[PDB]
Amino acid sequence: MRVVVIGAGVIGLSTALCIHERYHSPLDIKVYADHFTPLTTTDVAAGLWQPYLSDPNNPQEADWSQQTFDYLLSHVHSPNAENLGLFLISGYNLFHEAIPDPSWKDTVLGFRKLTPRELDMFPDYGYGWFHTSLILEGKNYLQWLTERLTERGVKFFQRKVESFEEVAREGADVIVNCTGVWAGALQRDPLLQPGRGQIMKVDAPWMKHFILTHDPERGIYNSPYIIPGTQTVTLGGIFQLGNWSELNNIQDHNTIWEGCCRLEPTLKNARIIGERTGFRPVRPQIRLEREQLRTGPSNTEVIHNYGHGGYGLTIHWGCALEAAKLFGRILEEKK
Amino acid sequence: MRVVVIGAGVIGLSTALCIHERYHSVLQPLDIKVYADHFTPLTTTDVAAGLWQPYLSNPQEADWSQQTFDYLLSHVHSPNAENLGLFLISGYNLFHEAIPDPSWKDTVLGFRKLTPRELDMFPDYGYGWFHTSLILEGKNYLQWLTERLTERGVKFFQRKVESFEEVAREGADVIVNCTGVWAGALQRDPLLQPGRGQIMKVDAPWMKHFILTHDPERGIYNSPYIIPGTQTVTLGGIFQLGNWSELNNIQDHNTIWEGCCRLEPTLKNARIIGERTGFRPVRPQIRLEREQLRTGPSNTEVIHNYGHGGYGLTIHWGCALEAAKLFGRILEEKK
Ligand SMILES: Cc1cc2nc3c(=O)[nH]c(=O)nc-3n(C[C@H](O)[C@H](O)[C@H](O)COP(=O)(O)OP(=O)(O)OC[C@H]3O[C@@H](n4cnc5c(N)ncnc54)[C@H](O)[C@@H]3O)c2cc1C
Ligand SMILES: Cc1cc2nc3c(=O)[nH]c(=O)nc-3n(C[C@H](O)[C@H](O)[C@H](O)COP(=O)(O)OP(=O)(O)OC[C@H]3O[C@@H](n4cnc5c(N)ncnc54)[C@H](O)[C@@H]3O)c2cc1C
Ligand code: NA
Repeated sequence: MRVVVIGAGVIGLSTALCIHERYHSPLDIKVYADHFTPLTTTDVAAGLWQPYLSDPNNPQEADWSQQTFDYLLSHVHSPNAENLGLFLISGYNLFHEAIPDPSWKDTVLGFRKLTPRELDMFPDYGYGWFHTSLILEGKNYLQWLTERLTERGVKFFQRKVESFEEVAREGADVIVNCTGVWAGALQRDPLLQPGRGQIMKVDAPWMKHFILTHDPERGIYNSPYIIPGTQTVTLGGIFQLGNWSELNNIQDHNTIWEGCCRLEPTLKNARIIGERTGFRPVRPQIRLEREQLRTGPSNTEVIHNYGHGGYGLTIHWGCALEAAKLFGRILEEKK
Repeated sequence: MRVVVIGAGVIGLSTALCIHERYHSVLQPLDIKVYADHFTPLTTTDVAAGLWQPYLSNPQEADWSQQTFDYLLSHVHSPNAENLGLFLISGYNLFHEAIPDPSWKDTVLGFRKLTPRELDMFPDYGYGWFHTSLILEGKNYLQWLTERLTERGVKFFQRKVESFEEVAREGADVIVNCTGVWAGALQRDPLLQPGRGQIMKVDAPWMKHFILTHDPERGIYNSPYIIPGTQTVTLGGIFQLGNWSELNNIQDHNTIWEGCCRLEPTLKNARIIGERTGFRPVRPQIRLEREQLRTGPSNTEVIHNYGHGGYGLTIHWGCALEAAKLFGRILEEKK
């Protein structure tokens, strides 16, 4: 059974790992990707576990997000959780209005509304939440997934796939399409578009909480947020639909710094370390489904797993579990 | 009006500040001087991680603690918060059995019980709390107070005071005794005793919460605790009555490290940065009262402000205000 996983981001590596630990013994797993850690969108993410506020169009995604939290919760107190870049963090979600509770309110730990004395610390906001969640930094998690894969016999190849057929010609029986925001290059998807994001990494070691603000009229993550990592603090708040510019933007740089300093004036004493741009694979819902390749002399099974938007880290494991369930359905039908 | 404050820890400097801001105008001149054998970072105040949390049990002590928190909380987003060494932090208080709520439950931010899913992360404990408090790092706060004092004309002097009388003979009208655990060298106090504590400073920046454990089998502050500072994380849990050893010892280092690693297994990847020993000024209650000096030819009143145990940072401001009131009493009896 010969399988090719395209994509070395959090989605491709976790799917390759998750499929391997369920369906090996003898599985031939190969990972094709043209960029690896540190040069993926997964490495640009702060890694805060938090799905979108509104309910997902696919209610299964709330299940996938809950399965990812429980899986990461089973790692947090293991002695090597820092090798995963995983740790607990509590923080604030700030609003100008009483947004309804999110679907993940019982998934995170200790979800509650903010008290007036807490809201008095943020004069520009009149409502919000407090809860405890997790951070999973891509740079560490992708490296962890890699050696978990390599020590299992999984081989990696740096190469740009031009088409599913080219891989099908080489004899792949299953193609796992985990190409993120670039899935349209292999199969047109007018529902897939980039959510361009720019972030800033600063040295602010006194920041122990995440702080996320929301103006839903401006769009999700078009409002300042502050997310402490393991080494530095991530400043952000830019979500640009349809923008493919990978270069850092000067107005976006000012927008991040302005907004975050207004939110947390202590950041005026912070040292800027770096600045990065990434593309969220935006889709009305995640494409997680099986598909027959209707092109070429062979019918090759494709498991799609892309379009995770701004919550790929948040949801990757449940999606990997679902893709593994589809792989098994293929393995049974092929007999 | 000559005043000599003995001690440059949090009690002496805050008392000297409170006395000046309250009686500077009505007394021209008000000559305040601070005598101290040692200054930050060589005071007991500098060994403390600086977490605000009073004892778990004199009912004025609850008020002085709450006054301190409200005064510190009003500075959280101020431009000087980094100069003060102040920042917010949430964390866990863990118990082996159910315990009633503390008196200060409404002073901190978002106090609540731990949920079953949270308590599952700490198998050694079946009950606990979660809330948001403050850390005031003495290494910064003592420098901040010193600067506020010097700009108000308060002069500092490095000297070991041998007796109250030596300072009285030099013309001091009021002596504020803020000598902490060493107050007994100036006047025998069989109620004051050293509470020796050894701590560990480690580089574990993924730790965003404090964790305090409570073990009646081991004693108060003799159970592991984890308190993240700005640059390092304090590992502690040592309370030894009557031990005057100022050196770190290996057995106490092991007790802390093993205890904290059992509580938080990720610490096995932390770099130990440093290790300090301090002596809590243990007393059944704070000595905060006036006394006429019955030694030497001079008419000098002593204001005692010592014996704050393991909560001096937590309570320092309320005590400083009360000491300023006692100073006002002395002024009223001089007329
Ligand atoms: C600024 C920003 C902040 C974010 N913060 C968070 C956060 O806090 N929490 C969260 O959960 N999510 C967050 N996200 C979202 C998260 O980054 C993504 O949802 C997630 O990384 C998507 O993973 P992926 O593997 O599908 O995409 P990618 O990580 O981009 O992986 C795509 C992979 O496919 C490969 N590939 C693509 N096309 C081809 C081809 N033709 N041939 C070969 N290889 C190919 C690429 O080389 C790459 O290895 C953030 C995103 C941005 C932009
Ligand atoms: C390990 C540890 C952890 C702690 N953690 C916390 C915590 O998280 N939160 C909290 O609120 N509290 C904490 N504490 C308690 C806190 O450190 C003390 O209660 C507080 O620092 C006492 O303040 P002080 O100014 O009286 O003593 P000090 O800070 O020791 O100041 C005494 C001063 O008097 C001077 N002095 C003494 N004798 C003389 C003399 N004869 N002549 C001249 N100068 C003299 C000294 O040189 C020094 O300047 C902790 C204590 C320890 C040991
Ligand atoms: Na438990």
